[PDB]
Amino acid sequence: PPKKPKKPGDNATPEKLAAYEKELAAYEKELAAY
Repeated sequence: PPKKPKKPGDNATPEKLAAYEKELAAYEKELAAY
């Protein structure tokens, strides 16, 4: 099963938000594939 990325709170900078978006998209892609 694909990894679920930890939803970032206030302690997050735009780069980690973008990273989260990539990992979240990846999560959706891999979950779709599964």
